[PDB]
Amino acid sequence: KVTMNDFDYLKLLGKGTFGKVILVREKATGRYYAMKILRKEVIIAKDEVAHTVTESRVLQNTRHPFLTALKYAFQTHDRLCFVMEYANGGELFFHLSRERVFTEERARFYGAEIVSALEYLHSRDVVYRDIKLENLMLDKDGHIKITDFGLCKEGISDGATMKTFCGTPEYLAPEVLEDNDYGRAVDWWGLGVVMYEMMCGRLPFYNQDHERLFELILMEEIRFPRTLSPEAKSLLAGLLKKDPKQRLGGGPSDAKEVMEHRFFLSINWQDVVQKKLLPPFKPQVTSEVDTRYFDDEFTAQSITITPPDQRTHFPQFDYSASIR
Amino acid sequence: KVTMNDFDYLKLLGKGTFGKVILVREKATGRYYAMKILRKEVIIAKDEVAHTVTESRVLQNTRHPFLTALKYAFQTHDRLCFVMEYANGGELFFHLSRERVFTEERARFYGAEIVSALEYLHSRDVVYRDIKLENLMLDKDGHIKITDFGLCKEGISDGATMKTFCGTPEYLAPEVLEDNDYGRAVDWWGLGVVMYEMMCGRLPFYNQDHERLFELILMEEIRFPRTLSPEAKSLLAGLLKKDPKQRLGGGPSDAKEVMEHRFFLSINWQDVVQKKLLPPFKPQVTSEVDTRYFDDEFTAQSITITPPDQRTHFPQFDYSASIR
Ligand SMILES: CCn1c(-c2nonc2N)nc2c(C#CC(C)(C)O)ncc(OC[C@H]3CCCNC3)c21
Ligand SMILES: CCn1c(-c2nonc2N)nc2c(C#CC(C)(C)O)ncc(OC[C@H]3CCCNC3)c21
Repeated sequence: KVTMNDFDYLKLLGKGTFGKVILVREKATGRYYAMKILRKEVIIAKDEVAHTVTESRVLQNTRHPFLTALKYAFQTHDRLCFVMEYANGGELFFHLSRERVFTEERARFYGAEIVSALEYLHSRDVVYRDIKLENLMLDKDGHIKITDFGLCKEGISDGATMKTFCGTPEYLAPEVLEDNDYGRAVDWWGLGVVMYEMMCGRLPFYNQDHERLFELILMEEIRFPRTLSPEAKSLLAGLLKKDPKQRLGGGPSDAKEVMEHRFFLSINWQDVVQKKLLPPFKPQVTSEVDTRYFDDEFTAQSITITPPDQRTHFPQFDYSASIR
Repeated sequence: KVTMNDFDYLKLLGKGTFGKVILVREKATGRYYAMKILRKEVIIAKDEVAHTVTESRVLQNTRHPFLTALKYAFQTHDRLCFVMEYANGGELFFHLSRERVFTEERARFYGAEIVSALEYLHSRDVVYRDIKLENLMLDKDGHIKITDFGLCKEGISDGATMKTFCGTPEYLAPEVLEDNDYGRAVDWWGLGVVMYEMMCGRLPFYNQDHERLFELILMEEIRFPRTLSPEAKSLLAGLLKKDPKQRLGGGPSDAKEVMEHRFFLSINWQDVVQKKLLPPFKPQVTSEVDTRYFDDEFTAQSITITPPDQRTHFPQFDYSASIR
């Protein structure tokens, strides 16, 4: 049984209201991982139990080069811990914040890998629902690693629907901002937003006030830099079509519509999944504990245990990759 | 009732996440022993209660020249303590790390003594499950003393099976890396790995990542130095057969298959158990407190009590060798 003192706790990689993520060393092997630590108290209060159990359940059976691999899922009396692959290259958000914009070529590389992962998830009836730059990390070679599966939905095949109002506001599809249910096409909209950010250096829609933001998402016409290629303009127009039935990827062939798009004309899709495409950017990390692609805001902070206030057991948190 | 203050605490012999082992002097007699000290908090959190109770229960009834003898098992409000024979000669891991390789002759001596112990344990339906160089120590005369019985299973006769995924990764048998249950043949595989190490100066399989390691154990063909004897190659090929049914020692005659192997052609097995075989290496210790065959990393450290945070009683921890 895996416990807290099986790991050394080295650096804070990220923190939010959800909890915290820490660079750990596994004592027994000396190998480095990221550990997401969540307080059960917060999870229950927020009504996120089912979502968090689902996060473990999906990760236990997913295997794909561009999804983050789970090593352990374990828990204590007051905490839930995910031990997972450390994405040395950090978030795409980090890189785009520094570089401001990616070339169409570089965006195409990341985009092809995200499309590959979303095809795989959708084939297994999983809707990810949280595509954003913050959840798109890079491994040490510069390949995509999708992280944070805390808003996934299972059992969603072509035409099936979902009702939970969830996601990140700036990335929410217009149909989610309407009453009743929505389908898997929301993931393609999400790819639309991140592709737009990568090539245009800004969100297609933004206001600090969510009420204004959601009106923009529902109502505003997207704009493009004049210099963008016709097929990049076509790709983003198709992914960010407000009607999910008319959206690129929103038909019965799902990822195939996106894969066959003229923006990805140069891409051989079997090379993508086989990791044969060369990353344009290779993270220049020089050790296993190197956190240069993570914000100082987090890594400067000292690690500190929070004071707490019968069975408090969560299912799906006694998992090991060695055992299943 | 035996207590903590009945002993002087002299030198740290070894430490891990499990707990610590200290060289102690029994105040009343002035005799020296090793004391393994475990924290109940850690044992409970790790779900190792049954394993630790078993460790005491097995040691209370075992008697064989090459098994470490338990003097006392006792407990405090937050600790469990094993007082046992101090193996002055240290671990085989220590000696092999220094010398790099043993001659086939010296490997044969240690191998014979381990086989004798494993025969004895298996005859009493005990599977040891943790055969490794770290657990193979030497007494002051140079004879084998198996230590650390914390992964034993009782009641395992010929054909009976076990389900717990436990052991040390580098020493795990291939069948343990498959679903469902495994038999007592795991111990002969374990002997295989230690014999290989002794004669070939490396583990037959190694990778720092366990996922890679387990694939090697399941899939990789073992290699031998060209100079190894035909019967050494044969012994190792037989003990390290991936199929437990085809493995040397894996039949209904158990240790007899191994004892009758041509590598041990020179061995009289009754002389082995009667300790009439001369150790090739005699520990050159010059006093009862001499810890030259223990790593400085441990013995340089000062002895320190850890701060803690109703009945917390463990059964099988009221044992004395004078009383049963
Ligand atoms: C700290 C960033 N971060 C990371 C990693 N950081 O380095 N390698 C990582 N992997 N993993 C996560 C997960 C996760 C997960 C699973 C796979 C269990 O679903 N959820 C959330 C994360 O941040 C969220 C916020 C933290 C604050 C800054 N931006 C991102 C993760
Ligand atoms: C520190 C080494 N060590 C020793 C001895 N050291 O000198 N004489 C010993 N005996 N005994 C044990 C036991 C035990 C036991 C019973 C018989 C109660 O089952 N478990 C574990 C030990 O280390 C584990 C690790 C410690 C770190 C270095 N390598 C070995 C022992």
